[PDB]
Amino acid sequence: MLLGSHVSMSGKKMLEGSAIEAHEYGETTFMIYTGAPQNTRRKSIEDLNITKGHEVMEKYGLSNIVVHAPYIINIANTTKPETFNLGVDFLQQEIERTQAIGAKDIVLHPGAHVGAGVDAGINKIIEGLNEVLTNDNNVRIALETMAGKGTEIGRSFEELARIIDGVHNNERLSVCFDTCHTHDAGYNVKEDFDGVLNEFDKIIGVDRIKVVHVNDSKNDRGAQKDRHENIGFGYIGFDALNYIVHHDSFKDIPKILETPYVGEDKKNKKPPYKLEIEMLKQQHFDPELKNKVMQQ
Ligand SMILES: [Cl-]
Ligand SMILES: [Cl-]
Ligand SMILES: [Fe+3]
Ligand SMILES: [Fe+3]
Ligand SMILES: [Zn+2]
Repeated sequence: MLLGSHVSMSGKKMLEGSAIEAHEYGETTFMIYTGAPQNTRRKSIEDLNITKGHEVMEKYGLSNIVVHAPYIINIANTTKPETFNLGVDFLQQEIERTQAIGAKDIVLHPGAHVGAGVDAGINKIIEGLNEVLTNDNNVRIALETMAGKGTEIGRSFEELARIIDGVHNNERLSVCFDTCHTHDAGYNVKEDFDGVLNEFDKIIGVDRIKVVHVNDSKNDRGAQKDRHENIGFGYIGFDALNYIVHHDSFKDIPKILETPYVGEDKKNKKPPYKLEIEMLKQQHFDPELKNKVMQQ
């Protein structure tokens, strides 16, 4: 079972710290941003501490890690050239970092059209991806299924397929399947997941899902709000999420929790990943999970 969470990529330890944290939570895989999630400032590859991180990963049996590009990248923006241009440059540099880290996929939010419309946004994403995938590296870009909040592109499998069809080196593209996003966009992953996967298989191909994000939601299906909830405490629920985590179609695909910290106030928030992973390995909902995390 490849099951983990996002973990920190920070400090002098960088990737060594990410592997230590993943082991602390009982993880077998993990996902990192290569720096701050909300900006493009990055350290040199030497300072990412990769050699030491890999030794820790081999020590603790960690594999199949995932990189996530900062969520401020928007190569769908047709009216902010500096934003488009920066995203293109950043992603070319992120591919080089990820090749060094040893990840196979970079998760990327397709982008937001910010008023220009889906068609204009999708054409811009295709242009940007065609500028990025001119390296002959092997790293893939995993387009993330999106919730449909605001002007987000990627809220439907059809939008992803249009991006994929426009890209020249589209064999370098994959998909990251996020259970909260698909649910908030309107797909019935709670009660008809196999039906959702059948639709995905028709339109894209389930073999192209190279990362799964495992998140409950604070809102019911189709709310398009994108507010994650702890496993089993939201509108998707434990039975549905547990079914997805252990699903045969996702065998040997890293499954990555992005659930929220638990706490009384913002100064006492604690990570839930250790106990959510225990709960999912047991396949038994623990209604006390939040009370346990809040006092770990
Ligand atoms: Cl697995
Ligand atoms: Cl933007
Ligand atoms: Fe994401
Ligand atoms: Fe996600
Ligand atoms: Zn989200």
